[PDB]
Amino acid sequence: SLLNPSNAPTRYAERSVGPFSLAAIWFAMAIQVAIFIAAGQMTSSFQVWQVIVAIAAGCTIAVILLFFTQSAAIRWGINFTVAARMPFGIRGSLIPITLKALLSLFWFGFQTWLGALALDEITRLLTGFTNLPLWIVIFGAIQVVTTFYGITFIRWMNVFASPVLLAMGVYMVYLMLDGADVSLGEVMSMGGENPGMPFSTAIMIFVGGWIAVVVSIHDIVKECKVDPNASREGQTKADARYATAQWLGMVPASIIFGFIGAASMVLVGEWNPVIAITEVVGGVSIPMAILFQVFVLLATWSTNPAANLLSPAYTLCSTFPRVFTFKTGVIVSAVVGLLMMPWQFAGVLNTFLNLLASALGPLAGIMISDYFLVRRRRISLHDLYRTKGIYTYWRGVNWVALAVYAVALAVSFLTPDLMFVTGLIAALLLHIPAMRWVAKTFPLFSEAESRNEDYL
Ligand SMILES: O=C1NC(=O)[C@H](Cc2c[nH]c3ccccc23)N1
Ligand code: NA
Repeated sequence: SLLNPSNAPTRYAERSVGPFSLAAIWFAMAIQVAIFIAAGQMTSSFQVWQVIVAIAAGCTIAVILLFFTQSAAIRWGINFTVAARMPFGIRGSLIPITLKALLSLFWFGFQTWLGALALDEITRLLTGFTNLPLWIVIFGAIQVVTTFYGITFIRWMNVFASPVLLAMGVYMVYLMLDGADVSLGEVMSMGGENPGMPFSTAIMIFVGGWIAVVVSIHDIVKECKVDPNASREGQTKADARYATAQWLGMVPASIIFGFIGAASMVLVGEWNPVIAITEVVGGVSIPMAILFQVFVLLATWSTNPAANLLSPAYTLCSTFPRVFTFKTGVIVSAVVGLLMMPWQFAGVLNTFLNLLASALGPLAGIMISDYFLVRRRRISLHDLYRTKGIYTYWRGVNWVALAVYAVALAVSFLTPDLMFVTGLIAALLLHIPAMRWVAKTFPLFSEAESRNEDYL
């Protein structure tokens, strides 16, 4: 048996996130340094308005993906890590999940770094003392302790950060434009003086940004509010209402701040607004500096925990259920995370983001397909928490599913600028015959699936 209180499905009465709250989480979750860089570097290949469009487009495909990847977690309250057990093995799932927990972990140490940079700047702008690693640890630690409070903290922290972050951001655009004596419309076409990159791969970069979160949203949305006595059409509007809430959360947030990163690049040659505003205005007071850094910190805190630390936590406490608990998995994830020292990753994000999409495109495709197409939303919680059942396949691993992943990954390389969308579509479609084959050896349903409601 693999069940423990932390890795257990989330009971209807325990659920706490409705549609407004999820929008309020996503809005603050999208406001984070990294998109300055991405949208900034994009000004190299396109002008600002197109970048904004590549952002809105990439945001929209992500949401279309969310509508599907979130449906089982909302309805059944389950983990990502737990949910992967279905198509891949009970243990075989650990392979893609380890890939993904690693990715997830990589982002955590990265943003902790950016956060640390911020706190260290506030202090050295007061005390001149400029030790970074200590502020690294201290921040990693603080996140761990606020993450102990799971989604309860996340949800309260993001509702108050959101408008503040929204305001700090709208202010930023006024200060730049003003101090440079430029209208909004003028800046809207200042970029793109070195074309070469296709616009599709631009969209693919901003999708590649959130692919990890989208593919494992479970860990957030297993906390969402559901009415168990809906219907097919009421369950679908529920899905659509949530997906819509995520759209209104990540789009308007990441457009304003994507634009800020782009504007910085194009006005002054740097994606970082500290520099761009400092120059254009010719220095700023120590308060107003400290301020900016308070922003960065507030913008990191609203993204890192929820987006980067939750899912490996749940991976530990759900694979080693008597060894780890949520809180302990949080401690082990933030330590490994920082010990990956990701701040030394050479290159630029864009290509990394191009890496992230074509690497998880089939994973999202296989999960959407197994649950929606193969099984028809008809799942067995019982067997998900037991070493030997209908999801055990060949001694814990479903090799045919690991094959479909490879194959789809291959075909993906035949269309480099759309890698992700072919690999998703390929994995999606192949899972069907592959699964109609595996179904001749192993059963797709179980009697114990009638105990589903016992869990809830
Ligand atoms: O899956 C992810 N977890 C993270 O922290 C990053 C977030 C992230 C990094 N770069 C971006 C550019 C645009 C939008 C989001 C991002 N991606
Ligand atoms: Na944030």
